Amino acid sequence: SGFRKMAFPSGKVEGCMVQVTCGTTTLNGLWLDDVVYCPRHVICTSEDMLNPNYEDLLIRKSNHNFLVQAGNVQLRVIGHSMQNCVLKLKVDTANPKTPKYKFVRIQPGQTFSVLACYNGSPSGVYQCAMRPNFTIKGSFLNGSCGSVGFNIDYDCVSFCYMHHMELPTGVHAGTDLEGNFYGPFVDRQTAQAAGTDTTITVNVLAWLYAAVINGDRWFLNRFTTTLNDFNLVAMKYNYEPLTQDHVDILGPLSAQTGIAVLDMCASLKELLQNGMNGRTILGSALLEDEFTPFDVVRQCSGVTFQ
Amino acid sequence: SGFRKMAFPSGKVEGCMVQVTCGTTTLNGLWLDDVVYCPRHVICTSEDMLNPNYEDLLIRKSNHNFLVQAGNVQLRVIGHSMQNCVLKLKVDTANPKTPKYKFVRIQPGQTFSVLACYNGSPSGVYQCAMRPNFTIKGSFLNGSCGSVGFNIDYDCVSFCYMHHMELPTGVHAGTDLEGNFYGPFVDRQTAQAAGTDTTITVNVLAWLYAAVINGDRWFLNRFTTTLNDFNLVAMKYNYEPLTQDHVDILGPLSAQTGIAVLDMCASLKELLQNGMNGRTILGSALLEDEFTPFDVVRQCSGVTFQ
Ligand SMILES: *CCC(=O)N(c1cncc(Cl)c1)c1cccc(-c2cccc(Cl)c2)c1
Ligand SMILES: *CCC(=O)N(c1cncc(Cl)c1)c1cccc(-c2cccc(Cl)c2)c1
Repeated sequence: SGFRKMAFPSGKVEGCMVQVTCGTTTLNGLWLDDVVYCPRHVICTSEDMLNPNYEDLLIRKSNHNFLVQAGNVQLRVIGHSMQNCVLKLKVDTANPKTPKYKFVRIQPGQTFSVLACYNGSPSGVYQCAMRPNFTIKGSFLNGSCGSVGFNIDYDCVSFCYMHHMELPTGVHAGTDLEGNFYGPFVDRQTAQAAGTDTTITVNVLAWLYAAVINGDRWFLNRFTTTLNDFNLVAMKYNYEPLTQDHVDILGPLSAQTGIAVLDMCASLKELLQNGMNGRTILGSALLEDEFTPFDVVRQCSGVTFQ
Repeated sequence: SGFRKMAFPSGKVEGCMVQVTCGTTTLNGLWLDDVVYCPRHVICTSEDMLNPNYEDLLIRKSNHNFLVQAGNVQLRVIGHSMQNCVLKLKVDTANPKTPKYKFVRIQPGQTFSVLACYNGSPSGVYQCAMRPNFTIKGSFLNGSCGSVGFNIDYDCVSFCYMHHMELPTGVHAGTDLEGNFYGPFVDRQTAQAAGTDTTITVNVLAWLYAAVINGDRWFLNRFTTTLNDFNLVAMKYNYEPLTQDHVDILGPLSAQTGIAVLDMCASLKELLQNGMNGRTILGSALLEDEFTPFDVVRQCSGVTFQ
């Protein structure tokens, strides 16, 4: 037992991280087969980043303007192209550590692991959720651009996130690996800001089931509620609506604990209206919304990856 | 910015995990050079685990009684020996993925990353602290024995923990990699229990500095306190004493924030006596004690590992 904010093993992604340098700008790239992926604003200088025309900026570049370092070994760039907000650097060497992979775009509410890196060198790994406002509450310093987010399914890495920027509230914005931003953000220096967020209701319910599996039961109660009447309370507390599909997804967890989904909704309702009254759930004094039903089943049942 | 519970990249340890089987017992082993390390109770059956004589049990075993699986490849055991509570299985093949490593024993209060595994297959990675009572609040299911904890310093893996067992409160006990238990626990099935814990004061202070670095300042105040007078309050709230050495270790963080250590102690005093009053610090409604001063400096400054 126990319940932790658990990341996927990072090895398969570590073998893909490289350093990309263009001018005085250095950031991280992702090396898969003979292509290196990185944020396109690598080609921008300080004054370029104000209001850039990336097509003009890139045509002015040569292959030799891009230095790629894989460890202490240099990769020769033989081609380059722009795909939306990412660069694709064609290198003469295919990465022998290329795992089986996919490029997938995730939904707000879904989680992933982030391998934070600097200068192509992995620093740490942690678990994040895509917020409803399409930001992530990451941990990123200067130089972390090009760090990627991902999930692993058996042996296949599904890349879902490339880090680009920090917004003024200290949260982070980026793209999928096709270079399409998550949310209404651009790779220019404007006054863009996050905009209002909500709590991921289905994930909170998943975590309450995690707690019951792990022995926390004080918040349970005999009452029940209708889906409609729960959603009336959810809206009042800035929680997003619960759907019949969310109820279905919570089915296995319900059946394992013997607590009907709508019964857990009644408990969440009471926790929202009364607070937690000095008690804790899975070591938290707040309702936690960054574990999915998938995450709870994986951790409380024990699936591995090879 | 941002602040996450960050683990070390796990790749270097993933390449060392193997499956060890003896009879019907299967658990994880750590393969370094030509030795596989694993919990000695791998040789125990259900009835053996009651009150075992491990020396008697082991002399009854042959090399061929130990099946080691490194992926889909079998390692031939050519020797075996007991070192305290771990087994050392001599195999005919040295692990070509052996990183530079050390076997280190950590102190309560120190943190480490755990690579949870099942059947020699890594499942997830997360960050833990050695509690003052020598347990860890892990996340472990049946089959996780032999999973290891570790830190990484540039390129060298310092192994500090091998998982052995779960205690009745759902916390976890294990050994260092020389097989010496952390705390007063044994690898037999007795009524052993955790025993009373405390909060890691210096770590809470480190995290308050993390918060100030990251823009949370509401808990600051003009007052100060003496080290003695703070420790009088710490004892009352089950916090462990703060030493002059802890104050020294907090020096860099103090100097970076401009907040004297004893001034932060005054703030912690007020937070202990008044609570948090519906506010949060770094996304937490509790005082968090599982980041060290080292951890805060690493994450808020940005050190990598190669
Ligand atoms: C781009 C690399 C990077 O990691 N940057 C960064 C990311 N997270 C946190 C911090 Cl503190 C910095 C970064 C550095 C400078 C400027 C930007 C930027 C500005 C405007 C638009 C974009 Cl897409 C990026 C990012
Ligand atoms: C030993 C492998 C293992 O992982 N075990 C376990 C660990 N963490 C959590 C759980 Cl739920 C199980 C384990 C399984 C059965 C018995 C023990 C045990 C009992 C008494 C002494 C010891 Cl050293 C181990 C451990």
